[PDB]
Amino acid sequence: MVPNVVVTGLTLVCSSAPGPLELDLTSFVLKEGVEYRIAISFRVNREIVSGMKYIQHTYRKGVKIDKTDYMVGSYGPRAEEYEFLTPVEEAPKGMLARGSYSIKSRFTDDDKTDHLSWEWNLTIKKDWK
Repeated sequence: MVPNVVVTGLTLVCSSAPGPLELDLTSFVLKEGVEYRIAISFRVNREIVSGMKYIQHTYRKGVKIDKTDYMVGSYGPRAEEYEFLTPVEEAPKGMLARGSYSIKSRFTDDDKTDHLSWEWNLTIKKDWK
């Protein structure tokens, strides 16, 4: 009844952020300039999976401004959650860069299985809130 691969959540790991920045998958306000990583949480419940890939599409006011592909790897079943961390990023700074960005995220593997496709928003501001 439960799939082999289940994407559990997306988190923006950011020590500066005053509050949680978690998207349970079972908008995010980020202060310009701050460092952060994206953590995609998932479970492999039964079989081995190879070639896990994370694909992210960034849009701005409806237009694509970036496509990024990350290699997650190959994982085996296990009770505990797995966590993929993209490299450390820095939220852009500048009134020119402030605003909401639309993110089309996809978790896929060596089957091209749509383990999950979810969309979220990243809002950049001068200050937190």
